[PDB]
Amino acid sequence: KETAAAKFERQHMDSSTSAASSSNYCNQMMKSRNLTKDRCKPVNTFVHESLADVQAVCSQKNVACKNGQTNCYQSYSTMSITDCRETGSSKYPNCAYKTTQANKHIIVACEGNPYVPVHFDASV
Ligand SMILES: Nc1ccn([C@@H]2O[C@H](COP(=O)(O)O)[C@@H](O)[C@H]2O)c(=O)n1
Repeated sequence: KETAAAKFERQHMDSSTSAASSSNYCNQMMKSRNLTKDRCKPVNTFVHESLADVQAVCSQKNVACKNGQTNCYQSYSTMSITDCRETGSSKYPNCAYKTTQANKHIIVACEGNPYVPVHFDASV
């Protein structure tokens, strides 16, 4: 299919832009990264930092994942992120999302060799 590291990049990386501008950013990106394909994914975060800066988080602050696993890492500083949340009215296949741009720390789960991000856990 897609490796776990490639799937994480397709779903969460957006380094071409420094930040979301229109309230339309999430509807466009969720569609173009195929996250509304079989359903509307309810929550998805896009990170506007270089891939290298996000991968560096795997060697930063070790914290437990929401699942109780302990291979989660929190970035020491904040990063530009865009939170995409499905609206209460949205209905597959007419998926609608609310866009929220912010600067927060991210929490990612890392794995393999090289040890890289394979899952976006939360933003704080
Ligand atoms: N702040 C958040 C919370 C979850 N997510 C996405 O939602 C998926 C499922 O969320 P859970 O962490 O709730 O399992 C995550 O794998 C991640 O792709 C996200 O992108 N941003």
